[PDB]
Amino acid sequence: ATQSPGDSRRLSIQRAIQSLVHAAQCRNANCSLPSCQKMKRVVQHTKGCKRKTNGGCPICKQLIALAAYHAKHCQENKCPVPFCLNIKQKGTIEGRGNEFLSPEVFQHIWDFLEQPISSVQPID
Ligand SMILES: [Zn+2]
Ligand SMILES: [Zn+2]
Ligand SMILES: [Zn+2]
Repeated sequence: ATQSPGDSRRLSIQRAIQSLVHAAQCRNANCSLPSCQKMKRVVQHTKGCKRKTNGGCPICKQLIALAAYHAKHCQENKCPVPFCLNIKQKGTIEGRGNEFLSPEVFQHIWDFLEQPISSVQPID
């Protein structure tokens, strides 16, 4: 067509989700992963994101895309991702939430996770 659907986006997204999902459910002494320990820092961002009540930070605003992308395939009793857990309890539209897209900035979050040299200074 003029534009193709986001099917291959899965190969790009699932790579970022392997770390996110695992780190969300990483609450155990037996849990020992490399990417996990790094991901924990990103989890602290939403943990203290008071800005959500004012709008939301770039990380938070961006992560929602992935929460919903995982929710179509994560439909369980106690979903690992804390954001998708809310999607399940609100799965009443099954359209608006699911249908989400973000620009190349989506990749920038995973870059600073390892190289904190930007402070994601929000702008207009
Ligand atoms: Zn872990
Ligand atoms: Zn935030
Ligand atoms: Zn889930």
